[PDB]
Amino acid sequence: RGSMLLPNILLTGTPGVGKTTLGKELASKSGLKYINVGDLAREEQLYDGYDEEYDCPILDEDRVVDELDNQMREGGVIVGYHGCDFFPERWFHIVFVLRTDTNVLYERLETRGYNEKKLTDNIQCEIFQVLYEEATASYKEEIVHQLPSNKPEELENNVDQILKWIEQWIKDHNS
Ligand SMILES: Nc1ncnc2c1ncn2[C@@H]1O[C@H](COP(=O)(O)OP(=O)(O)O)[C@@H](O)[C@H]1O
Repeated sequence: RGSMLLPNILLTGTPGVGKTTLGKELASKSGLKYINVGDLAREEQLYDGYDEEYDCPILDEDRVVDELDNQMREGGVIVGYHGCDFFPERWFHIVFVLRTDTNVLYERLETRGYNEKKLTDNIQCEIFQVLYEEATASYKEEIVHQLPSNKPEELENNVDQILKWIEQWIKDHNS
């Protein structure tokens, strides 16, 4: 019922940690909408510049924000991306940074067929905790949380914890 106020959630962390697997499952089991920012920019061609080095077009951050702004004002969206400093702070009610042990994350990305230089850049992003610090610099510390994401059983505990959070938030914000 388009009579209920619904929350917005950010899922962030290094490529490989489990963001899209977790977001699709939360969407199926809550009725909220999951948007993968990478897939959105491909579908709507939201790019400015090309990367010869990595062989890929470069994300246009301001056109991403314009494209999503009205949907975000209406509520009930889960957003997934490997960055977060350029999103409006007002968009999110809670932020989760997914974390994966370096040994486990290395094997996930190798099987996806990343080359040597791509492997190294992402493994260093995780061991230096880059996305965790970006989140704490951009949102209030009490709404930012780290989630372990190394095995099926952790995926299952994350789904259960976030589904319960969503049910309690809806009760508190529809008196
Ligand atoms: N908790 C988990 N346990 C084991 N494998 C996982 C877990 N979460 C995700 N994966 C797997 O890791 C790989 C990358 O997950 P994905 O959703 O594509 O990462 P991201 O969206 O952050 O780049 C996929 O093969 C997926 O099945």
